[PDB]
Amino acid sequence: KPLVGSVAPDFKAQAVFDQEFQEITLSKYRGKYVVLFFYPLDFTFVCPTEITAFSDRYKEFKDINTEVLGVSVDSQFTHLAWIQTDRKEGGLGDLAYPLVADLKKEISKAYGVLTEDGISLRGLFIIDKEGVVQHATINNLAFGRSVDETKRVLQAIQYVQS
Amino acid sequence: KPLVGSVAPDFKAQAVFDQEFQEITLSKYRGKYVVLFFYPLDFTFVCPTEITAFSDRYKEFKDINTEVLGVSVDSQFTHLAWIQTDRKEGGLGDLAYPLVADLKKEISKAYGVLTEDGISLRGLFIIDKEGVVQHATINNLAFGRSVDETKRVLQAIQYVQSN
Amino acid sequence: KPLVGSVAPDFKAQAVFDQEFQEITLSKYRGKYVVLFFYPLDFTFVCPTEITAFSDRYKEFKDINTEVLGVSVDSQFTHLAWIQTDRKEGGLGDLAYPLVADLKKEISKAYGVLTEDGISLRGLFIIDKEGVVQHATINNLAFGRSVDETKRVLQAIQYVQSN
Amino acid sequence: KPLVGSVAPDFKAQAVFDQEFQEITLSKYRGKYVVLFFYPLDFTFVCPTEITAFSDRYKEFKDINTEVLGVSVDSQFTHLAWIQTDRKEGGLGDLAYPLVADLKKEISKAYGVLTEDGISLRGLFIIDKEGVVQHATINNLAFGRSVDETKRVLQAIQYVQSN
Amino acid sequence: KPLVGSVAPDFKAQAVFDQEFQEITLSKYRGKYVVLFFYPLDFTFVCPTEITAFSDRYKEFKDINTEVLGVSVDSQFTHLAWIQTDRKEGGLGDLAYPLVADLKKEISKAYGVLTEDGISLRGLFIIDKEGVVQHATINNLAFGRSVDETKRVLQAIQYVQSN
Amino acid sequence: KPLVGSVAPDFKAQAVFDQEFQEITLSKYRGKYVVLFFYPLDFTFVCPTEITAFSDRYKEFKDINTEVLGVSVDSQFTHLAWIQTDRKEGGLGDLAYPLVADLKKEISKAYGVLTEDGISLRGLFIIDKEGVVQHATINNLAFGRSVDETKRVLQAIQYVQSN
Amino acid sequence: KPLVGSVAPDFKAQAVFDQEFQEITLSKYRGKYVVLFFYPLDFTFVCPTEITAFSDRYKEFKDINTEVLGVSVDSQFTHLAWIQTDRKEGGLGDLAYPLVADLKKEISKAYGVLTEDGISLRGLFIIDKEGVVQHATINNLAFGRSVDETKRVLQAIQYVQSN
Amino acid sequence: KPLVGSVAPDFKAQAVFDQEFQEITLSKYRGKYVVLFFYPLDFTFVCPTEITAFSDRYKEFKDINTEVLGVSVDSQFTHLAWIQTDRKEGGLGDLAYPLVADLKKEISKAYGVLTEDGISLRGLFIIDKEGVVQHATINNLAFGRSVDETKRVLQAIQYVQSN
Amino acid sequence: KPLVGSVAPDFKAQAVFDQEFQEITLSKYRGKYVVLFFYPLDFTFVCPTEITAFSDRYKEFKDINTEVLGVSVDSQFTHLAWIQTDRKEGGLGDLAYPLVADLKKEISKAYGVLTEDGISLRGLFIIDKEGVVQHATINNLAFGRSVDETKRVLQAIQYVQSN
Amino acid sequence: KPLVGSVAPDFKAQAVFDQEFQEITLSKYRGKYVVLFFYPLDFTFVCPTEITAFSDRYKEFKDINTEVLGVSVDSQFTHLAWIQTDRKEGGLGDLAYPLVADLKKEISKAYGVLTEDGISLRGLFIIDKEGVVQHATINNLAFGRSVDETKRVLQAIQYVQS
Repeated sequence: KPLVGSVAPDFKAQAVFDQEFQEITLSKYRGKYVVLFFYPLDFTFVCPTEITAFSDRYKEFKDINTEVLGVSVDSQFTHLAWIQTDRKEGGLGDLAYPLVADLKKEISKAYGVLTEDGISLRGLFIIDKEGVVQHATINNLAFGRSVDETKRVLQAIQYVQS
Repeated sequence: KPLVGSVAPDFKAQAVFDQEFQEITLSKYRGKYVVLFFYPLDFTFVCPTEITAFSDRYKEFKDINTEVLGVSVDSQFTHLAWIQTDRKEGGLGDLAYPLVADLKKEISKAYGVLTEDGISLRGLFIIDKEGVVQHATINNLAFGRSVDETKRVLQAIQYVQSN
Repeated sequence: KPLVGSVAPDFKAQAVFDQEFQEITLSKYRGKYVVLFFYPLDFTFVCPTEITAFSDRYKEFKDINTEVLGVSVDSQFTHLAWIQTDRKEGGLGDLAYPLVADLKKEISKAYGVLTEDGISLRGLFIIDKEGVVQHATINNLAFGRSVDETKRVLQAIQYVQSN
Repeated sequence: KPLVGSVAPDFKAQAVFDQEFQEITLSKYRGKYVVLFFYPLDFTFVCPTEITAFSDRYKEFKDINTEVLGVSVDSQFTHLAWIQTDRKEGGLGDLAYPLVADLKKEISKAYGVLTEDGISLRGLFIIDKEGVVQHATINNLAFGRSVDETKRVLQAIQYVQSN
Repeated sequence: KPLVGSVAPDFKAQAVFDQEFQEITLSKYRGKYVVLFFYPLDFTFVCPTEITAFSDRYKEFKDINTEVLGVSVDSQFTHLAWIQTDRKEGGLGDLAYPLVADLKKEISKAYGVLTEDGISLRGLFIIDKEGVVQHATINNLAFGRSVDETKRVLQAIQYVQSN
Repeated sequence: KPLVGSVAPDFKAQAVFDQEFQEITLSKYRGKYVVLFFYPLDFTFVCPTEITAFSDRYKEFKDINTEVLGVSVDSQFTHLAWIQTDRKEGGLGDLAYPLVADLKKEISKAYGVLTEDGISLRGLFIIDKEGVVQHATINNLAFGRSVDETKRVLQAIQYVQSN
Repeated sequence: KPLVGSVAPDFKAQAVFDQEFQEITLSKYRGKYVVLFFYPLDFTFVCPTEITAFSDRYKEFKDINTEVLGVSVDSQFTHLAWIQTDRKEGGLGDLAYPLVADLKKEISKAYGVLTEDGISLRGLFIIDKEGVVQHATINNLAFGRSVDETKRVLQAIQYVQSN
Repeated sequence: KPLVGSVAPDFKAQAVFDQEFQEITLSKYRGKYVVLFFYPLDFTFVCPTEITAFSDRYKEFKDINTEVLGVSVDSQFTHLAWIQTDRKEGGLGDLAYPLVADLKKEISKAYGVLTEDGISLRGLFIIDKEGVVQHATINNLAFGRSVDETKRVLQAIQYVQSN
Repeated sequence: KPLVGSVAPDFKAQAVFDQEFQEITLSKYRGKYVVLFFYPLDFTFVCPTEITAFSDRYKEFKDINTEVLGVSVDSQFTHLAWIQTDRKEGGLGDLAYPLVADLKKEISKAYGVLTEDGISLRGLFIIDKEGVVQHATINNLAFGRSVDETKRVLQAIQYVQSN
Repeated sequence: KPLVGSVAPDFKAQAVFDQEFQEITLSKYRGKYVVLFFYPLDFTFVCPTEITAFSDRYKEFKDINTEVLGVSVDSQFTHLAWIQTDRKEGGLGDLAYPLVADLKKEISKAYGVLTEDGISLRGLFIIDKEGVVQHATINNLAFGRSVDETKRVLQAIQYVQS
């Protein structure tokens, strides 16, 4: 019954990568660890430090066979405009990993983070090479996601599986 | 059964007038005519002629007791960011009328224009002073909708409701 | 769920063409664009401009690979008596395209335009060569249908479906 | 269970009488006998003697406290055009009794005469002063209705109910 | 849905013919017309002319390839005692055609003539050579049925079905 | 669950008594014993001694405060014709007690004696002063019922219910 | 529906015969008539003449190809103790036919004689050589069963089935 | 769900005490401990030690505020015949406590010990003063019930329910 | 229905023999007798006499072809920690037999000894060589169960299954 | 639908505190923050550092109006024996906060951490003064719970609510 310990619900969605549109399938990433995270909405007045921190430190995750995937319920087109908007004027700047458009709210619903208001909560899941969910962190409010702690829990999971 | 002829499904939703957020309610427009239109998505590579041409001629609609309302399934923050982008680099510029945020997709649903993809088709309904839908234009593809033609239909409707 | 952007409901019905009874199947028009319109009742005191305008201008539509079909819930025999009544004495005159009998109301119901009175609303549907609805105009009340506006929307649908 | 022996299903409908539209309620004929008959369609090539024979002899029913109501699934507007067409050219000529429009097909259905084709069978029904159905004659095919035999049954119901 | 126009419900029941008990199957009359009639009860005080008139004129039906069957909800034994009572003392006298016993009331029910009192109305059905019901007359009271009118209707149906 | 031991299902039905039609209600015999019996049909070739033996000895039952009722599924009219046929010619002759018509077959059904052929078995029920069933005999064929044994059983029940 | 006229419900049960336990199957008596009777309880203060009269006269049934089976809801062990008690002290004495234990109450229930108290009513049933129930007598109360009248019915069923 | 530790199902039943019939209600024993035991059948060839041992030693149980009730599915009349049979001739003799008739099997079913054979298993239940089951011993087969062991478990239940 | 007499519900669960973990399966004991007992909880202030006295005399059970199995709803790690605690400070010391861990509570459920509190009552079942439950002792409260008495019942059972 | 953001399912259960048995009701703690955590089972061979770390540092949570509650599905009696077993021999040693007995598995089921094997997963929830769940961390495997990070997320929630 619990999402942690079970096989990660698969998905096919539009994403922006290297400022172009492509189709992403979660199970195409098997053989690799995935850090899948949800944030409510693009173009808010909340500083997007939860997305940009992972972009600036993306190299540390590639170098340990981890991909990173960000998800909100905004369209591929909203993601792309937010990525081409500078950090200084409320944007994201270039982004090193895919930003997923959950336009039908099926990914947020499947992972248990969709609220009645039509947006996901703040939430992170670490998925193993065989596609099993080994960790979930879910936040009702905007405070720090520590990138140091995300990486610690992820190295703790790699250690225990080898 | 049919939407045209029936009383307009009501909705309470967030919107953007004058670069501020406000809750708007359809029924709080009874005694004005409403041009309610839907479009797929903010920030597309489709030129937003449909939205901007209504803005640029809004004067004419104010002047025959009519409100204009656009809707998509995008958030209210997305609407503000598209309004605050200049037309020259893919935006709307200042919008003379509320742009409604169907974020839950419930307005599109109740008007029969939500698709399997999670976005609305291009559709325009005309709602009269009493709230009853008198007209619907629904388009699958992008092609310059005639504001001249929309306005003709609004006047023919206005003409027949005073005779 | 939306009619527009889905495959047009097929139908097999009696119609009047060149003053004779004929079986019409919508899907036999695949390869051609179809302007399919609905009006309420034959032999009313409303001028039938929305039907004679398409007759006089039929050539403009045939020259861009387009059939026209009008539909009411009246019988085929009612249609033929209305076609053989002159425009002078309240009728249609000679008509250049088929007029369809929706006598069971199955067509009006499946296109979303059957009222609880047992008649269709005033409605227009453009259907492409592969049998998909691209456009829908539905009116509660009688005014002009602009044949200019129909031709515009049709030709914009034709231009978009090459490029 | 059987229609004959039970209280005639009431209807409110449009009718043509003295070339004008009016609302008929079957229950406002209590106090009078009603001959209620159904025929399939207006403007066919079947000679309408089932309607015209009753009209031509209508004084004979009026003078024995009897109304005649004819019914088909055509509109008020088709009924008027048929009444205003001369017998010589396939019309009815002036009609002496109301012609009822069963546009929704609810009267045909309640009287068990609606076919899968959306038209009624030929049927006649005699309804008494208290609105009970005393007689039904139902025909799959077209041949002469004897007005003399209809009147024989009518007067036999009158004679039995006098005693 | 209407009985008239559809295949006659078949039955296998006891009958009295030529003062003897036999089993009658309706479908074994395929190739002949059938006048099937229903009356309420044997041994009432209503003079039975609706039965005996057909007996006395049976040869006229037999000469146009038509069988006559009478049905009530009484037993074959009640039928035989009634047939063997003289007309002076209340009975039928010899009967030239089968009198069918609908003891389980199934035939009355299937033809739509069974009342809540457990008896049939007075009812008459003309069934063609293929077993389709072409005509029904149904009376709530003893008004008198005309053998001449039955015979005229039957010959009209035979005339129509050869042309 | 067993009928014997429980309150007799009440009935209101037509009967023939003293050559006249009257309505019989079982519960109106409260205060008296009832021999209720059922036989299949009137006017059969089985000699009716099961009915006439009780007629000829009725005074014996009346003198011990007991009514006799006979029931079949035949009409009151069939009952009266049978009562008015002499015993030599197949009938009952005068009958001293009511012969009840179970025309809707409800009484046969409630007492558990209705067969699939739409007739009752031969059955006899003794019902006491409070309306409770104390005895049943039920025969599949005409074996002969003994009035002496019926009478012995009745007096045994009367003897037991006073001590 | 009725038990009488239908194939006797089969049972497999323990019985006492010649003071020993054995399994009885009702269907192994095909070829023979069976008188099957039910009584409430063993060891009551009601004189058991309903059981002992049949035993004392058992040769008379055996010599007309008839078995006698008595049934109650008591156990095989209670039946044996009752058979081994002298008549003088409330027993049966030696019994000439099997006494069947309806310990689960399934036989009482299948024969419609089980009361809400968990015992059977007094009932007798005659079953023929093919295992059809031809006769049933059911009693709410205790009085003399005439063995002569049981034998009269038995032999009447034998005589009717010989012909 | 468990019987043990829940309130004992109440029951109202016929029993035999001091050779007379008495109505026993389990809940009238509130204020006293109850040893309630079940055995299969009276008058078997098994020695009834599990019942005579409790009789001889009844005083030991009454002196610690404890009633005893034995239960079988046999009738009260069966019980009395078994009590009035000497131990020498296969019986109980004089019995110091009530023996209960579970004739409808309702008691055996509600204590969980009714087999599909229609008899109870060998079972024992100790019930405290407030009507709660504290103990259950259930055996498939016949051996000793140790009255020493019952008395032990009872007195340990009594000692625990002070302290 | 009842557990005693029926085949023992099987279970696959973790256990503790010789201070190691092993999966045990009831049915892999067929051809030995099993004493299966349940107790509420590990590490209570109740002296574990029931568990230790069976250990201390296990020799006697090994010697008459019998296994012992204790069960509670506690984890297998809890069982090891209670076994590895000396009797003097609240523990079991070395246990001569498997101690089963009903962690999912499914064994207790299937044996009818799970309470609303989530723990088993004190219960003992004896299962024979073929797997059929022949005995059940169920206790609500804590009182020294007699190992002498349990063993007597196991031998009586053993005695009867060789005769 | 999501447990984070919603009102915390209330419970009444047996617990051990100061080595005695008492009844705990979660809603008796309203007016205070609660850190409610689940661990699989008592008396395992896994070092219980996830329980003892919070016991040793309990004072830091009392001093910021937080109570701590540990839950497994073992009985009140199993908890007490584990608490009176020394750390050196696989026990817990004295314990500064209640250890809850979820004997019927109703608390584990309500919080979404009960597996099919009859035990909770490793999981932590921070509940606000008004009884709303503002955080969830759920782990499929035994690695570090950081007490430093638990306290950071908890101080982040206090900050944002005042």
